Amino acid sequence: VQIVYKPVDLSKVTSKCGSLGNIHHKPGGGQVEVKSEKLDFKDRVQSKIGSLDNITHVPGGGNKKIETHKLTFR
Amino acid sequence: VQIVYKPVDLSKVTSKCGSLGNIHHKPGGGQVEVKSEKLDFKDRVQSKIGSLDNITHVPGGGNKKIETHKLTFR
Amino acid sequence: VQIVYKPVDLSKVTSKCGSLGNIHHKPGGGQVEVKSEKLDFKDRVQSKIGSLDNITHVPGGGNKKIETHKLTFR
Amino acid sequence: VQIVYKPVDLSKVTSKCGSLGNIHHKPGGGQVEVKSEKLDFKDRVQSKIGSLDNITHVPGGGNKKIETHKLTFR
Amino acid sequence: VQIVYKPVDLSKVTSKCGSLGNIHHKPGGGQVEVKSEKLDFKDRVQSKIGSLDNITHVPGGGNKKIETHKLTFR
Amino acid sequence: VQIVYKPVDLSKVTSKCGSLGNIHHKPGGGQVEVKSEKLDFKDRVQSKIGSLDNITHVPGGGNKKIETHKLTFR
Repeated sequence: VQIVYKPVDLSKVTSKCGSLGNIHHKPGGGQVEVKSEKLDFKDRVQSKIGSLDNITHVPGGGNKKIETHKLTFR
Repeated sequence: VQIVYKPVDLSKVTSKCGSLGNIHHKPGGGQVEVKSEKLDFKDRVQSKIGSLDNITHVPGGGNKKIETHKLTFR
Repeated sequence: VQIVYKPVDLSKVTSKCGSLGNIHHKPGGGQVEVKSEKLDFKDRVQSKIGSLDNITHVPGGGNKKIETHKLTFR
Repeated sequence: VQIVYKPVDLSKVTSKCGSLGNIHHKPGGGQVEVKSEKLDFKDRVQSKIGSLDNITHVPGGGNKKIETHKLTFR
Repeated sequence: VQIVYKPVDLSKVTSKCGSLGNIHHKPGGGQVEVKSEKLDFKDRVQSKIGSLDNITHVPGGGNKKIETHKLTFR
Repeated sequence: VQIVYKPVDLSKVTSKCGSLGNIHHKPGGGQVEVKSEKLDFKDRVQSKIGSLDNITHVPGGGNKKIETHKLTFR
């Protein structure tokens, strides 16, 4: 056997922007209620129960570049 | 067997920005209620129960670059 | 067997920004209530119960670069 | 001239009630905005401008009895 | 001239009640904004501007009895 | 001239109540903003500007009895 692997990138991921400027995030309130009895959870679990949650995310550049490799072999 | 692996990057991830400027994040309140009896959790668990949570995330550049490799072999 | 591994990066992750400027994060209050009886937790567990929590995260550059390798072998 | 006035009451205003019991008043939030320039007001004025207001009025007896007289004369 | 005035009351205003009991007043939040320039007010004025206000009024008897007289004469 | 005035009351205003009991007044928060330039006020003025205000009024008997007279004469 012979194996070779060479994922070249000259990749570019880019933004020009003049001004992010006037951004008003202004949420009025709210009401949440959850009931239960028993809660089991097991192995890989991401839960939220009964959340009231506001965000304001203003990156001046948000150029995510996700990349993955797997040369699995038996 | 012979194996070779050479993921080259000349990758670039970039932002120009002039001003982040006026950003007003101004949340009014709220109300949360959770009930339960029993809560089991096991192995890998991320939980939130009964949260009220505000964020304001203003990076002047947010150019995440996630990268992963796995040359698993048997 | 022969194995070789050479993930080269000349990678770059970058931001120019002129001013982060006027940022007002101004949350009004709130109300949370959680009830339970029994809480078991085991192995790897991240929990929050009954949180009310505000953040303001203004990095002048936030260019995370996450990278991972695993040449597992048997 | 002769004038006489004798509004007799043996009036009765009444309530029996066994229990006022389970009353849940649970309003989620809201958002109000008012604009103006000039506001004049004069003589007898009752105003509200830009209100967000909740009530819960549970009298165990609410037997108002309004009564008025006026023997005006010239 | 002769004038006479004799508003008799044997009036009664009444309530029996066994229990006022479980009363939950639980308002989630909210958001108000008012703008103006000039505000004049004159003579008898009751104003509210930009209120966010909750009440819970549980009298165990609320038997108001309003009464008024005016024998005005010239 | 002769004038006479004799508003008799044997009036009664009353409440029996067994128990005022479980009363939970539990307001989550909120947000108010008022702007102006000039504020004139004159003669009899009751104002509130920019209030956020909660009450819980639990009288065990609230039997107001308002009464007024005016034998004005010229």
